[PDB]
Amino acid sequence: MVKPEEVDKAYEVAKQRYAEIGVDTDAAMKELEKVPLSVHCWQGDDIHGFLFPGNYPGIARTPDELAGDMHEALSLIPGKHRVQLHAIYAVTDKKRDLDTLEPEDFDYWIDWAKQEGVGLDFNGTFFSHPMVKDNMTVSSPDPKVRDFWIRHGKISREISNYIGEKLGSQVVNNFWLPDGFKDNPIDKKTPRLRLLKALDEIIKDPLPEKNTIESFEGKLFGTGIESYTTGSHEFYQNYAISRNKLWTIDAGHFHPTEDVSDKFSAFFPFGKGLFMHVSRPVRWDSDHVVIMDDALIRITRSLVRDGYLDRTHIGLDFFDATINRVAAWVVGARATQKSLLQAMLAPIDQLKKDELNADFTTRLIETEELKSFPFGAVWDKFCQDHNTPVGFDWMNNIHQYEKDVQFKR
Amino acid sequence: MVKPEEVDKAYEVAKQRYAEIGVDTDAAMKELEKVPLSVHCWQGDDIHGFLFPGNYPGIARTPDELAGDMHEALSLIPGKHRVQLHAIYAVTDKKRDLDTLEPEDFDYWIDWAKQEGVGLDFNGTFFSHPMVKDNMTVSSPDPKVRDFWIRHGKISREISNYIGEKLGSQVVNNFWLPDGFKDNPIDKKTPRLRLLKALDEIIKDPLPEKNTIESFEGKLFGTGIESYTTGSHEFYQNYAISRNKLWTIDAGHFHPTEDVSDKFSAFFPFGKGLFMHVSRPVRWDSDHVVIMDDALIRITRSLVRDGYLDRTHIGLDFFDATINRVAAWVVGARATQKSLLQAMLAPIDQLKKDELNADFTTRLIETEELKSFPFGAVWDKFCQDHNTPVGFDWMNNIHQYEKDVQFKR
Amino acid sequence: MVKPEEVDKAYEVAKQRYAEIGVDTDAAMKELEKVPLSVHCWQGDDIHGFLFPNYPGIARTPDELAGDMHEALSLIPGKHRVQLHAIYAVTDKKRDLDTLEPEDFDYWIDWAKQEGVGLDFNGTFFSHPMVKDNMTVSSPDPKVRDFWIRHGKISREISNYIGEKLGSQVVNNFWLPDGFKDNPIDKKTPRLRLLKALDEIIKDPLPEKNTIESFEGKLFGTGIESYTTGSHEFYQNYAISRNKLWTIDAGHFHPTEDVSDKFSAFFPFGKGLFMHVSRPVRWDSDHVVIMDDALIRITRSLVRDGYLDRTHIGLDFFDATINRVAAWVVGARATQKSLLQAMLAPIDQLKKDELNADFTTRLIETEELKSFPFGAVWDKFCQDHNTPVGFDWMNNIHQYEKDVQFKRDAKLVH
Amino acid sequence: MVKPEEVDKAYEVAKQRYAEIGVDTDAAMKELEKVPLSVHCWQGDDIHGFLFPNYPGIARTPDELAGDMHEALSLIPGKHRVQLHAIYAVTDKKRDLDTLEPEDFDYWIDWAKQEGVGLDFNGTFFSHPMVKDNMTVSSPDPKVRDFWIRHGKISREISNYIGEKLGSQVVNNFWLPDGFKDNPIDKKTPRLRLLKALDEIIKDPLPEKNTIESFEGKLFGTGIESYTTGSHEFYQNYAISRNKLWTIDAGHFHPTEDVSDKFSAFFPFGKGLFMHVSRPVRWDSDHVVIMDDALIRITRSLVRDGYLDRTHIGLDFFDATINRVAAWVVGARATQKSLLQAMLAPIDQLKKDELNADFTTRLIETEELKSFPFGAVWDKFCQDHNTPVGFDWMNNIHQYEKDVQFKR
Ligand SMILES: OC[C@H]1O[C@@H](O)[C@H](O)[C@H](O)[C@@H]1O
Ligand SMILES: OC[C@H]1O[C@@H](O)[C@H](O)[C@H](O)[C@@H]1O
Ligand SMILES: OC[C@H]1O[C@@H](O)[C@H](O)[C@H](O)[C@@H]1O
Ligand SMILES: OC[C@H]1O[C@@H](O)[C@H](O)[C@H](O)[C@@H]1O
Ligand SMILES: OC[C@H]1O[C@@H](O)[C@H](O)[C@H](O)[C@@H]1O
Ligand SMILES: OC[C@H]1O[C@@H](O)[C@H](O)[C@H](O)[C@@H]1O
Ligand SMILES: OC[C@H]1O[C@H](O)[C@H](O)[C@H](O)[C@@H]1O
Ligand SMILES: OC[C@H]1O[C@H](O)[C@H](O)[C@H](O)[C@@H]1O
Ligand SMILES: [Mn+2]
Ligand SMILES: [Mn+2]
Ligand SMILES: [Mn+2]
Ligand SMILES: [Mn+2]
Ligand SMILES: [Mn+2]
Ligand SMILES: [Mn+2]
Ligand SMILES: [Mn+2]
Ligand SMILES: [Mn+2]
Repeated sequence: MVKPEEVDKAYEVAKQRYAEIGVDTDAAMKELEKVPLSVHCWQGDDIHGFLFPGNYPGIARTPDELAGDMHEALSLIPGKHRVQLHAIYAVTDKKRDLDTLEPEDFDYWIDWAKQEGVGLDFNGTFFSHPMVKDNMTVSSPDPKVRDFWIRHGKISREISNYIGEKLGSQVVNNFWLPDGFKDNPIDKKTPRLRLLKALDEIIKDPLPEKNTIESFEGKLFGTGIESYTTGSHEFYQNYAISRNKLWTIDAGHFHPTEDVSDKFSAFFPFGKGLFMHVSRPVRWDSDHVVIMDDALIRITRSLVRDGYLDRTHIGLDFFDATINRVAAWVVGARATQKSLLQAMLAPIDQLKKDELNADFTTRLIETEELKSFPFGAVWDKFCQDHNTPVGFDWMNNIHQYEKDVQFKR
Repeated sequence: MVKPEEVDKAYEVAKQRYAEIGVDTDAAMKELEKVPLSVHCWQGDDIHGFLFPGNYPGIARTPDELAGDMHEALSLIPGKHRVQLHAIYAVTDKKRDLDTLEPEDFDYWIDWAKQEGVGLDFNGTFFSHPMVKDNMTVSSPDPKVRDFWIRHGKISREISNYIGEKLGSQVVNNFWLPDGFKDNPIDKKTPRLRLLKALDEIIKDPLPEKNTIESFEGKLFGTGIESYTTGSHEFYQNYAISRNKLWTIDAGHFHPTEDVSDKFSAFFPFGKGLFMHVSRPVRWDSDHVVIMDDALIRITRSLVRDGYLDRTHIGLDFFDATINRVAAWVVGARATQKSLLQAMLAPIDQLKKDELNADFTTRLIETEELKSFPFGAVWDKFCQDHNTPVGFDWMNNIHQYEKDVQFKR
Repeated sequence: MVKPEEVDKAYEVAKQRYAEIGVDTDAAMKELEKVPLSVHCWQGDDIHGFLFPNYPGIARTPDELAGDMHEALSLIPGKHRVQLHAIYAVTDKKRDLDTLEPEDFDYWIDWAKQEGVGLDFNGTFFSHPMVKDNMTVSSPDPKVRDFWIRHGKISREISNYIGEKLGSQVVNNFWLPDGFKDNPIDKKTPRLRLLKALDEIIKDPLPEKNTIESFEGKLFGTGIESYTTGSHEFYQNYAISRNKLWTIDAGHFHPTEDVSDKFSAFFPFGKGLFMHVSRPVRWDSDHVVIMDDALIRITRSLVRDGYLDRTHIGLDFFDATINRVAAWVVGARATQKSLLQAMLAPIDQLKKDELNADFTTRLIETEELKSFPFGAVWDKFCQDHNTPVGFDWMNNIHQYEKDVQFKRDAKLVH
Repeated sequence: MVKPEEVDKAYEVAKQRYAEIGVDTDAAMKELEKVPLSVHCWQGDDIHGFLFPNYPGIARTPDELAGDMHEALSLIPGKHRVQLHAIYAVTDKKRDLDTLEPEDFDYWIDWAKQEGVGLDFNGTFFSHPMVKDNMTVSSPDPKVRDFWIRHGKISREISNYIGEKLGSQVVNNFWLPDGFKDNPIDKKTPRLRLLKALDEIIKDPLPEKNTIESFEGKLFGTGIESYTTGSHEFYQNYAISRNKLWTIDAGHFHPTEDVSDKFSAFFPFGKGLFMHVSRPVRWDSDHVVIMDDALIRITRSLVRDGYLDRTHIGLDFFDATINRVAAWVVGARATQKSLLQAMLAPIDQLKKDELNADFTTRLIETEELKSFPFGAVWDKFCQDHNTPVGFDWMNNIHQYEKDVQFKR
């Protein structure tokens, strides 16, 4: 086990190293505790939900098991966070379909969130259903298919409004559609006009902003839908800005070499807010667990340096069933927090002045030196201050949870 | 030398092959006639211009030489086209800088365009000048630098309005800025806010759309400016939609594997018009001569299939000084025209129906068969009908122009 | 329907256009006749095989798959080959991958003989309980390695037997899924286990006239994204050092990577290639091959540099969203017309112009050739080999749909 | 200025944190000492050289360039090496690339001995009238080919001489620009011309104790985008078959390509690697090396699989927008701290966990190690080797600017 005295000693020296270069480590930690991460429920049960019943043991099979697993992960993540629901995580003994869901079907999660002390975000479920016709939903050329998914869309807003009212925290309602073509399309225009019309119909009925606002998630390509995506990043950025809604940036859904941290400063002169879905793509939209890599470092430092956190909701989105599913959440959440914290531990005001004076020598030297400053000592202090295990130690908690809970399922 | 009667005969056979699948070759050729390509003047003199005085022989060094070279290229490109000027192509014996150019400095090109029977598009020159400070111009942190380039931007609009008034054809005034950083920036927000404020000042003074409209050209990266581009594709699409201006898509300026033909149908539900700069990137923004490849085939078929040509200006943008510079124009122009014509020779209405009906088997079979239909016979007929040489034959014209003009320089 | 005399007339005009630039269309069509494509059997039944239990009409039995391949080959002009997978064994004896016998392929030998096609082979190193954590031949578990080495050796014995019976060398292609989903600690040891296992598999000598092995690398696959044990570098090195063939699958490389670049860097050192034409759409998606930059460059790089006599061309794709028989024909025809376009260029003169650094002539002529009447030569090739021209083969597909594919699911299996 | 006591206190805590997970920080630092980086001379003078006559203070003479490399090496902890180019010959004699003599490098042999560093070498096959249509050794023109083959042979004679005088093997790296701007018709013949020419260059036997050749491929370059005669495949094949070294330049591969994948596919067949660490930003841009995914993966792949003893690590970048001496130090320190972080992992235990398919433990530990106190071990290494800690070496740069660079 890490000795708390070692943490305190390392922190006192780190505090002085940072103070020497004009950085306040105590202030950086206060800034970090103001950034809630929206932990996605679907990593716990391989996106099965409850509506329509070499993988690691101990998958959650019930609301109680999934709630318990999220409680365990949150207990190992320092600070206070949020949970993202999917529509298929409805808890009810009533026979429901996606077009007949009712807000009270989420009373279970409202009660859980109040007891756990977390806010809730929402996702409509526009996949894994017989009404998905040729990979299309809201923007299907089939009117019956459109109407079914438009009803689910409107219901996602009603559920979100209800949750937001009960919780007293705004529910970000994220729309992701699979709609697209496997092979090269003739008509790229009409599907996007069908999408535009359908989305306008979904958001028409006004709901209190204090309770919910919608975000729209584009994708470049998906398995079986490689050649064309109706809901493109350009379509949704244009839609978000014109309809005054949020734009969802999923770090896994762009071109090879594409840096999503570039988009923030091109959006905020025109738009309202972002839902930043941190996700690790490995050569495709693979939904690997978020790790501390160039992409995460750039996302977190671009939000911190340019002051966009107050208008950017950070959500996790990944699905890895090859490892302990509770551990997956903690790895991704801690990777995101330590990357935000490293960005907050820079003399940003002074680095900005140096850059304004075109002192590119100083900027290169200092940014490179900061990568080996004692940021880990500040992160360890943050973990310890918030009653979470330091470094390797939380593996003990996972091993105990496996023995007592997961391996017994 | 190809025989006119044999071109006519091969056309009659192709006309019947196409008629049998519900395609009218005469109507396809009439559609191609209505698509003017904006031929860039700067390929003729390696972007030297006239304002501020190993490779293929015969570079143009004077207005008369460049005017003559463009006349020769257009004489080998069938139909009616346009020419793009840069501000540095001003023709005047007065001492000028970029912030003191006057509309009359382009009387030479107005007079030439009238005689040649072509319209003119325009480009402000925001590069190769001592006032480019650390690769920044309009969005420089230095107010003196900003104010200089804002004067040039306003002047570009005044010139463009004057040319448009004199020719009775709208001048598309294209803005490209090099502004960015070689290495990783601290502040991505402020440069883009400086750009937004400076562009708004440039376009403030009202001018009639009849004479001129501005287009905004983004870039991912350039040589010596690799890490950050102030004027991003997202920034300019947002800017164009917000300020009711045109958006410039340069085929060479996107990510590896990025398909710019995807963007049109995501723009036109929101925006006014496009300036499509066809350009061949080979692994970077290399500005190779446009050839008939996947990118050009996808750009041209996406414009004709979805009916965007009436709102899309097509310009050439490439620079290859390793080959006959006049030949470079004709290769690129002809590649673009035959690609448009091939797209126009598809049974688009029936293919759209098959696709709406999810007959993806029919769509794959027919689109693949069409690639080996006799589109060549229709292209040859188009060349001959418009008094240009067929196939290899225009090499004789290039060899004669080399002997008589280029090799004597 | 296109009229034969019209095809004949357009061909005469095309022949003259090409003759005027020093290209012989009759000779180009004779050259294309000599390039057999190895049509992959597994597109017909979604890689199910017969060993282990969306568009209509999937093949469910040997006779159904044989019929579907016959139908596809009847619409592809010229003489071709078929690739088998080990799981396409035909026997009532209970078999595992480590107990297959050469005679289990007598069904396919007899079919190939009467169809007039050669056979290529693929060992099956996937969809089996003995795939342990995505690893087979190069598993750290010696019991798993030993099982897959037994299958490897058997693939060679089967291939040797088929080659003996057909009197045509069987290319026996090895593809392993082996790798990691996430970032590995040890990249060296898996590749040493792979090297040792492959050397054991190829140890027993078999006559080259009957069979030779090819080795197929991959950059990444679904659920194995971060590390592939059998990399392109590993297998190019392995093929050259062990004097075997190297398999290049056009879908298995980096974004923007041009596999047509590899041939001329391999052939100064190596024996031969198995070129697997496949269309990747932003990942290893196994789309049907179409006439695109990649196929045009692969085919023209093989033709221009004279590599066809040392390069086996196979198809590898899997699209079950469309008529599975039509999938084969689209891909085969796209590959043939792309080869034919490359053969219809004044290659000797273009080479001389390039050696003289006349890049102007090279650019103008290569661009003009893209709109020469290559279609008229392709149509003539189709007609001469008793296959429908242009859109016409859709009639054949529609007939096969009514008669076979739209009924098949209701037909008793046997 | 950082207090040595702050470095010592942080180090003692770091040493305990690493010991608790089976990692010896003292041993990790001893391992790092054994990895010399070959510092490229051409960053100091924008690849001008002396044979054929932006931030202030460019080196313009051999003494200025030598002084600048001394200054950079004084701020990089441990013992390293310097890479020369043929155009850095120091002689009063009129030379061309085909008439250089070994003693034209006596200046650099003497400097290397005084400095206490080994020397690697690069033939110069660019920026010369005899570069014809972007081709040199593999030109279709026999006059061009023969000129560049002579330079190739001389590069080996020079390398052998330097190696004999220093008592340290000179890696002689070959990079050719040869290729086409636009799409070629014949891809085969250029590569056969290259094969024959390289075989002629390496024909005359020279002692391996003095020098060995390495061959550097490229995917594409400016004005040569469509085809590169000397491809990565061509040179890996050539190195393995002719028993020479293969040069991997981190800036010269495809978008998303991980050059750290190549080592374990090479070493079952090949002799050795020259690894050129270089940062590409969307093309072969030759940016200063920084601690990024590419550098982290390169360094940890060499450390984890035990390839350092068969892998020469060289720097290759050119950034004239910043202090050129600082450029060397940023790049060298980034490479060293990345090697050190890789050396500070419980590699033997992580390998066992991975063999047992415990991918949960592997993910958790590799992520935790990224925020272990690796910086405290790096600072101790800097201090132990008499170099400034953290931001402090900027004082040295500012003093060197004041006293030397800005006075030029
Ligand atoms: O809704 C959960 C996620 O499911 C994946 O399949 C989609 O690609 C989106 O990333 C989405 O956010
Ligand atoms: O090596 C794995 C172990 O490392 C120790 O340092 C931790 O306290 C945990 O017990 C963990 O399970
Ligand atoms: O041709 C048969 C197919 O026709 C399409 O129009 C239908 O959508 C189904 O895909 C059906 O199986
Ligand atoms: O809903 C299932 C149907 O999906 C279509 O796309 C397939 O082509 C088949 O017709 C299938 O029966
Ligand atoms: O339009 C589709 C049809 O085109 C005709 O030209 C073909 O002969 C086939 O009948 C095909 O089914
Ligand atoms: O010769 C020094 C370096 O110069 C660059 O221009 C080349 O691309 C190679 O990377 C070479 O190693
Ligand atoms: O202004 C002419 C052109 O110059 C350069 O190519 C720029 O990258 C951009 O494409 C611009 O349009
Ligand atoms: O076995 C047939 C094929 O199956 C999969 O597509 C593999 O990725 C590989 O391409 C192999 O050749
Ligand atoms: Mn997402
Ligand atoms: Mn995803
Ligand atoms: Mn442009
Ligand atoms: Mn460009
Ligand atoms: Mn394959
Ligand atoms: Mn594949
Ligand atoms: Mn290099
Ligand atoms: Mn480089």
